[PDB]
Amino acid sequence: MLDVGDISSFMNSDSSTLSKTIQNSTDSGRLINIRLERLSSPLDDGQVIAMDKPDELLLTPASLLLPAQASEVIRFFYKGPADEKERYYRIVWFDQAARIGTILVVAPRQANYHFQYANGSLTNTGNATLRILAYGPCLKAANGKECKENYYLMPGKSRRFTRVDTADNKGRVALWQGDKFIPVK
Repeated sequence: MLDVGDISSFMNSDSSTLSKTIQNSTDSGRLINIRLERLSSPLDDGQVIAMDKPDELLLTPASLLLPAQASEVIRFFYKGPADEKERYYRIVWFDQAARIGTILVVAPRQANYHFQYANGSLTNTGNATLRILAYGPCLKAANGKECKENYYLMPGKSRRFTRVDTADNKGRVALWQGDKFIPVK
């Protein structure tokens, strides 16, 4: 396949622009087209919805010839409202030596980051998605000597960790509020 970088990218509230590097690691050059769709949500039961205006989210370049064993920067620009709402977009990449879909999250310009860790459950009690993670011993020793989990936690949703043993005092929880890393436990 083609290397697009992160499968979900985050434009945090102090930022309206973002770059992704794409690498073509094969002998062939490639004809890439790139397209954007807003989404009701980033989840599987989400659906494409309309941008309020066609300059809400723009990228360059939308077409390029990427030669063999070479990389290029694609830039993304947000010009929609600066409000308390988080927005979700799909980046659709067409590849010719494959149609791959990745996620862009525009965190609310008016961010209110909050969370609760109670009874082993993380709950997002703010208005912007959190990137949550645990690391430490495994719950089922069938899974091995070290365990980690990584998830996106949308506003209002909860998550228990199911691989890492967070009840053991060597099990750790932390999360990202935009660009700030917060040691939860």
